[PDB]
Amino acid sequence: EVSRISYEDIGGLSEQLGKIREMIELPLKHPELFERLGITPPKGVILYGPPGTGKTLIARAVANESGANFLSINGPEIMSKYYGQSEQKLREIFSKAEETAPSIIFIDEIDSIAPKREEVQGEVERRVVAQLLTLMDGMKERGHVIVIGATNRIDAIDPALRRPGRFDREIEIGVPDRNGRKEILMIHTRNMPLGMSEEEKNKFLEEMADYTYGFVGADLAALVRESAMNALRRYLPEIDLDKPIPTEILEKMVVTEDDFKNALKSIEPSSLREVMVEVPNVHWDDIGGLEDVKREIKETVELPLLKPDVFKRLGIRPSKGFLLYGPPGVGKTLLAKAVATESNANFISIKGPEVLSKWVGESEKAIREIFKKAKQVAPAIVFLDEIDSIAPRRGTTSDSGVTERIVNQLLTSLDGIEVMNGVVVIGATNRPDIMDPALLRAGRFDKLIYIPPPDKEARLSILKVHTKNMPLAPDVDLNDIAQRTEGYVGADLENLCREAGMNAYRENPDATSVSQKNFLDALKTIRPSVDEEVIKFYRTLSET
Amino acid sequence: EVSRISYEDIGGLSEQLGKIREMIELPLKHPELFERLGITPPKGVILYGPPGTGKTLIARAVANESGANFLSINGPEIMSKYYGQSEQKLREIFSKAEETAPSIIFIDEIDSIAPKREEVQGEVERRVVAQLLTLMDGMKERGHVIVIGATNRIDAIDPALRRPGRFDREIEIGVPDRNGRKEILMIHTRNMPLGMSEEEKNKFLEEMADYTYGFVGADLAALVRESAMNALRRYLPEIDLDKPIPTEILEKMVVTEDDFKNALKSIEPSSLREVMVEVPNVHWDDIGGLEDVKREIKETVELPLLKPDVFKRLGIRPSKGFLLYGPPGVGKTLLAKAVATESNANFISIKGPEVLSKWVGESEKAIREIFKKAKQVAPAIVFLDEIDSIAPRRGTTSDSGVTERIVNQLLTSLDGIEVMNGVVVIGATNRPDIMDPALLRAGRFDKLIYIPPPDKEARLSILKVHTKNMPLAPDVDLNDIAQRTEGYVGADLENLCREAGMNAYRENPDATSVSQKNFLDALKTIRPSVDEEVIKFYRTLSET
Ligand SMILES: Nc1ncnc2c1ncn2[C@@H]1O[C@H](COP(=O)(O)OP(=O)(O)OP(=O)(O)O)[C@@H](O)[C@H]1O
Ligand SMILES: Nc1ncnc2c1ncn2[C@@H]1O[C@H](COP(=O)(O)OP(=O)(O)OP(=O)(O)O)[C@@H](O)[C@H]1O
Ligand SMILES: Nc1ncnc2c1ncn2[C@@H]1O[C@H](COP(=O)(O)OP(=O)(O)OP(=O)(O)O)[C@@H](O)[C@H]1O
Ligand SMILES: Nc1ncnc2c1ncn2[C@@H]1O[C@H](COP(=O)(O)OP(=O)(O)OP(=O)(O)O)[C@@H](O)[C@H]1O
Repeated sequence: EVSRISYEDIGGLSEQLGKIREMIELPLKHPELFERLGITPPKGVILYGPPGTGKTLIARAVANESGANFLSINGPEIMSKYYGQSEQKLREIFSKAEETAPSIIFIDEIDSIAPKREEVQGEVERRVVAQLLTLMDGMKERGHVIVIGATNRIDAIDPALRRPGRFDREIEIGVPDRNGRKEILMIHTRNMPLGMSEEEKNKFLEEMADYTYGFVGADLAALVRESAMNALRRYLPEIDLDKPIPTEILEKMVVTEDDFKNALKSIEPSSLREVMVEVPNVHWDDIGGLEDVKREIKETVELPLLKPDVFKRLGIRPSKGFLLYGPPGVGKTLLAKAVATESNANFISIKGPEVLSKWVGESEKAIREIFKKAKQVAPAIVFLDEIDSIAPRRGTTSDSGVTERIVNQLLTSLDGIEVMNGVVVIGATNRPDIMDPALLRAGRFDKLIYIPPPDKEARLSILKVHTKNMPLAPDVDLNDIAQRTEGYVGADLENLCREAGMNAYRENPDATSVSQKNFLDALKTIRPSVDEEVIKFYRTLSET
Repeated sequence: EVSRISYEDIGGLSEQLGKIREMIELPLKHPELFERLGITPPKGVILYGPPGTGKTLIARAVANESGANFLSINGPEIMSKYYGQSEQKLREIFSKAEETAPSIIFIDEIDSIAPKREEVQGEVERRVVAQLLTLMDGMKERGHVIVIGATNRIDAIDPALRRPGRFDREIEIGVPDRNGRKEILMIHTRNMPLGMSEEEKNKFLEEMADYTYGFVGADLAALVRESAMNALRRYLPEIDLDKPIPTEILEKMVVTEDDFKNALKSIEPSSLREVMVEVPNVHWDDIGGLEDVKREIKETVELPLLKPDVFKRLGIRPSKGFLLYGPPGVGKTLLAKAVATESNANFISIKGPEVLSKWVGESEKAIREIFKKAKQVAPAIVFLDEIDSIAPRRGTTSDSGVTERIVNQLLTSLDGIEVMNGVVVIGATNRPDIMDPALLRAGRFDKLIYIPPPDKEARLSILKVHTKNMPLAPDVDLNDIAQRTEGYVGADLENLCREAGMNAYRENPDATSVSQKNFLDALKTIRPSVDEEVIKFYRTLSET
C-alpha cells in the first residue's frame, strides 16, 4: 500500500500533534537542540485521551515523521503469549531498539503492564510491571528510544510510573474542535466519492459537524461508513441480478450529501462521557430589552479577559465571577450563552440536573475536573445553571452527594480560579436563598445581578426578535399585546408566540400569516408566570 | 560523568539532611562516638515524605558523604526477577555488604517488601517480607551496614517493622520551605543559562517560588524543564532549515525570566495533598481601625509564645487559644493572618469547606493529623475558619463526617495541645451558636473576642489602607463616605471601592483618578450588609 499513515491523516490535533512531533523530531533528528539546553527528552510519554480519539493513529505518523524505525507494542498482546514467556518478550523489544537506533519504541492502549495501581496482585501482571519499571530503568540517556502509550483512564495507570524520570511528560488529546471535526470528516472524503470538487459539499461537510457540538474521531470516521452502507441500499437492489458487478453502471452511484443527513441517525454518537466544550452562536440581537444589564454584564466579563492590563492600572482586585437571579424565564440560560458566545474565549456549560446526573455522582469530583478542563482551556468562562440543586443549602438535604461532593467542593474550586487565569464563573438560579449562603461570602461571587422581568416597553423589542423567523401579517401589530399586559415573562411569551401558530394553524389547515386574534385567544390561553406578588419576592430577596 | 550526586544538589533539607548525615557519618566514619554512649546506630531507617520530594536523591548524597560503598536496592525491581529467584536476590545484597564494609545498604521507594500490612496474602509478597524481617535479624551490631527506604504512605509499611530494633528511627522530609524552594530552583539554574550572573534573576528566582506557597521538589525540577521546552519554541523555527544546529547562532538564545513566568502555567503543580504550611505577608497597616483588639489579640497570642517565662511568674494557666465571632466581613480571615504573619512562628491554615473537602473525608482524621504536623512544626498557631461547618451542633446534621470525624475529634485534639507546646488555636465563624456549645467549655477556648463592625470614625482609616494602591483624585475625599453611613462592614466597602473603579471606568474608557461621584452611584449600588438589626443579634449572641 503506497498510502501509509501520515500527518495529513490526523486533524484538529495541530497544537498537540505539533508539540508531540516537535519533541520527538527535535530530539530525534538530532540531540543537539536538547543536548545543549535542558535535559534529554523524557523517554516515557503517556497520551491520555478519551477512547477512540486517534491516539493509536498518532504514533504511526510520529514514526514516519523522522524516519526512525517503527515498532508498535500493544497491551492486548503484550501478555498475549503464555505466561513465563511474556516477560522475555517485553525485554526483547528494548533489546531491539538499539540495533536500528535511532528507533521509536511504540506501544498503545496499555492497561496491561499496569492493569491497576494497587488493586491487582496477579504475578503475571506484577512481573511485567516490574520489568517495565526497570526497562524504564534499563533505558539510557544516549539512546534515541522514545516510549509512548494511551489509556482510557488517566489515573488508571500505576501512580508510581508518574514520578519523573519515567513518563515525565504527558499530553492528552481530547475531542476534536468543531473546525477540527471537519478535518477528520474531510480527509475520509477522499476515498468517499461525491462526483465533483463540491466546495459547497466541503462547506456542507463544514456544517455536517456543526449539527452537533462534536463527537469522538473514531465514531466520526465510522459515521462516513454509515452513509456508504445506508446510501448503498438504494442502489443495491439493481445489482441483485448476478454476483459480478456490471461495468455498464460503475461508480455512477455517488453518496449524496443528504445520505449523511440520513446517516447521522442510528449511528448512536456521543460515546464520550468526558467534560465537553461548546460555543453557542446566540447574539445579543436575540436578546430583547435589558440594555442596561447586557451593557454592564459585557463590560464585567469582557473587560477582565479582553483588557486585563487596563484593569490593573486601577489596582482593585479582579472579579472571580458573578451570579444571576430572577424570575424563571427571564433568559438567564440565554444571556450567559450570549456573553460567552460573543467572547472568543472558550465556553463551558454546567447543568444542575446533569451534575448530579452526568456521572455516577458517587463522586462529585466531575466538578473539580471542570475547572481543570476549564483552567487548561482558558481563557474561558464556566457556567453553572440551577446552582441551587447543585448547591442546595446544607441543612435541607440529607445526602452525601449534595454537600460532600459539591457544595464543600465548590468553595475550594472558586479560590483556585485566578484573575490572571481566564476562567470566570457565571451562575444562574431561580432562588438565590435556596443555595448555601456560603457562596455569597465576599470574594466568592463579587456581585449578584438581578434580571427584571421583561418590561411592556421592552416587550415591544422582545417580541420582534423572536418572531423574526415567523411570517407575520400586514395588519397584525406586535406592540398591541405589549400594552395589554405587564405580567408576562420572556419564557411564557416564548410559548405565547408558539401557541399563536397553533391558533393560526387550527383555523387554516395550511400555514398562513398569523392574525392578531390568534394572539388574543392564546393571550388568555397562558397567563403571566410572574405577578406583582413574586416581583416583591425578589425585590425583598434582593437583600441577604 | 565527573559531576555526581552531592550535598549541594539537595536544598532546603538542611535540618533533616543534617540529622541523617550526622547519623550515618558519625556512625560511619567511626563507631567510637555512639560505641561509647548510647546504642549503636539503628540499622533500619525509613524516610517518609510526600512523593517527589527528593527522598530518592538523599541516599546517593549520603553514600558520597563518608565514601562508604554505594548500593541502591529498589522495590520495583526487588521482586522484578521471576519468583523463586527473588528471595535469593534479596539475601545476596546483605551478603554483599560485609565485603566492602563499611558499606551502605541502600533501597528506595519500597512498597514491595511490605506491600500491605495485613491486606496482602501473596506468598511472593510474604516470603520477601519474612526474609526482610530476618535479614534485619541477620544484621549484626559490628556491621557498618545502614538500611534506608522511602514510601508514599507512612503507615502503608508493615506495622511490625515499626517495633524498635528494626526501623527504630524514622525521619520524614516534607515539602520544601519558601526559601528552600529557591535552593532547588537555584541549583538547576546552573545548567540553565541566563546570560549573566544576574543576581537580580537570582532575586527573581527568589520570588519565582514566592508566587505560590510551594510545591514538590520533583515537579519544581520539572518546572525549569517547562521553560526550556516552552522558551525553545520561539527560537525553534529558525533552525528548521537543516538537522545540524548552525554554529553561527549557538547558545545565544537564552531562557528569559519571563519564560518561567509563562512556564508556571500548564505545569499542573500542587500534586501534593498533604497538610501544608503557609506564612502570609499581611501587616497591621493593612488592618484599619480595631486598635483595641489588635493590641489585645497580639499580647494574647504573642505573649505566650514569645515570652513564656514572664508568663509563668504569675502562675495562671496558659491559654489554649481563643475564638473569633462577628458579622461576616469584619476581617476575621484577615486578622488571624496578621497576627500569625507578624509572628515568626509557623502558620497553618484551616478552611471549613476544605476540611470536609480536602480529602475523601470518610476519615476526618486529617484534622488529627493537623496538630501532629502543627505540634512538630511548633511554635505555631493553628487557624480554623468557619469552625461551625466543621463543628456544627451535633443535633442538626445527621452525618458521620460532621460529628464522628471532627466535633468529637476536635475536643480530644485541644487537650493534646499544651502551653509549653507552641501551638495555638484561633477560631473564627459567622455564628458562634451554630457550633457545638461543647467547644465553649472552660479550658477549650478561654475567651471569645467579638469583632465589632467597622466604625464610621474607623472607616476613615479602613478606606485609605485599602485604596493606597488605588490612584485617587485631588478633590475626592475619603472621610465623606464615612460620615454618610454607619452600616457598612469592611467586606462590603471592599467591593465598594471595587465598584468605584467600574464607575470611573464606565465613564472613561482609559483608567483615570476616581471621583467622589463614582462612590455615590456605587454607594447606593451596594447597601450595608450589617444593619442595626444584626448588631443586636451578636450583642445578644455575645452571651451563651
Ligand atoms: N484526529 C484524527 N485524525 C484521523 N483519524 C482519527 C482521528 N481521531 C480518530 N481517528 C480514527 O481512529 C481510527 C483508528 O483507531 P483509533 O484512532 O481510535 O485508535 P486510538 O484512538 O489510537 O486508540 P483507541 O482506538 O483505543 O482510542 C482511524 O480510523 C482514525 O481515522
Ligand atoms: N432578553 C431576551 N430576549 C429574547 N428572548 C428571551 C429573553 N429573555 C428570555 N427569553 C426567552 O426565554 C426562553 C428561555 O429562557 P430560560 O427560561 O432558559 O431562562 P431562565 O429561566 O433564566 O433559565 P432557566 O429556565 O434555566 O431557569 C428563550 O426561548 C427566550 O426566547
Ligand atoms: N530537595 C531537593 N533537592 C534536589 N533535588 C530534588 C529535591 N527534591 C526533589 N528533587 C528532585 O527529584 C528528582 C529525582 O527523583 P525524586 O527525588 O523525586 O526521587 P525520590 O523523591 O527519592 O523518590 P520519589 O521520586 O518516589 O519521590 C531529581 O530530579 C531531584 O532534583
Ligand atoms: N480591619 C480591617 N482592615 C482592612 N480591611 C478589612 C478589615 N476588616 C475587614 N477587612 C476587609 O474584609 C475583606 C475580607 O474579609 P473576610 O470577609 O474574609 O473576613 P471575615 O468575614 O471575618 O472572614 P470570612 O469571610 O471567612 O467569614 C478584606 O478584603 C479586607 O479588605
